[PDB]
Amino acid sequence: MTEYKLVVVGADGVGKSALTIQLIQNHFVDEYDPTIEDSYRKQVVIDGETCLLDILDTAGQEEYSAMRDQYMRTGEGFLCVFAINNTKSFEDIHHYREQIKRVKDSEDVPMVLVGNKSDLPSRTVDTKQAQDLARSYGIPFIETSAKTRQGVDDAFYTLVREIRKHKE
Ligand SMILES: CCN(c1nc(OC[C@@]23CCCN2C[C@H](F)C3)nc2c(F)c(-c3ccc(F)c4sc(N)c(C#N)c34)c(C(F)(F)F)cc12)[C@H]1CCN(C(=O)OC)C1
Ligand SMILES: Nc1nc2c(ncn2[C@@H]2O[C@H](COP(=O)(O)OP(=O)(O)NP(=O)(O)O)[C@@H](O)[C@H]2O)c(=O)[nH]1
Ligand SMILES: [Mg+2]
Ligand SMILES: [Mg+2]
Repeated sequence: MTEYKLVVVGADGVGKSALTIQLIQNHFVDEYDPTIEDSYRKQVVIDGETCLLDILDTAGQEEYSAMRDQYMRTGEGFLCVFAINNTKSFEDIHHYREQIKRVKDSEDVPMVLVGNKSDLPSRTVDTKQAQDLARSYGIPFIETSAKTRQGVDDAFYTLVREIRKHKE
């Protein structure tokens, strides 16, 4: 069965775990879920083909050891997540993309820009800002709510379709 190794990255508190848990377990994150780094797995059907998603929900310390670089190099595609009410999380996106490009030694890595928490009303990053940044990188922008499930499948499946083609 075809396996896709997806990696979810972004600032503290943006909803990396919530997006992953919603995709895999069909509900929202809570006070009992893992806050150490962990991986999830689920067999799904995308465009009529069965495949297995292996999702790395990142956590822990920021560090640039050879081991950490090499480990991240193994991810096949990245969701770069910010929260639409957290401008600093959005301004950090360039940092995550820079590290992905550095370890993959390539500008052509499957990636999706995810603006999470779209259910909130108090938005401080507007859609045009996020679209502009996504267009500057040549990556899709998908607005999500891990709480209501809006956009969640589209975000992960878009990343899969990018990897699937990139492998062909
Ligand atoms: C989980 C750890 N984490 C991470 N924080 C940061 O930066 C946090 C901020 C705020 C402080 C100063 N620093 C710089 C900037 F200002 C933003 N960068 C991270 C990062 F670049 C990666 C990464 C991604 C893709 C890759 F190819 C590689 S390769 C490699 N060696 C990586 C590393 N490390 C890495 C990862 C990883 F690996 F999990 F995906 C996690 C990162 C937490 C630390 C506390 N955090 C926070 O938001 O505090 C406010 C977030
Ligand atoms: N309103 C709203 N809150 C969300 C959403 N996703 C996550 N949150 C909230 O944001 C906080 C962090 O969510 P979590 O998924 O743990 O974020 P994380 O990016 O995994 N944080 P960490 O880097 O510490 O592991 C929690 O209070 C959670 O309820 C969302 O779509 N909508
Ligand atoms: Mg945290
Ligand atoms: Mg988390």
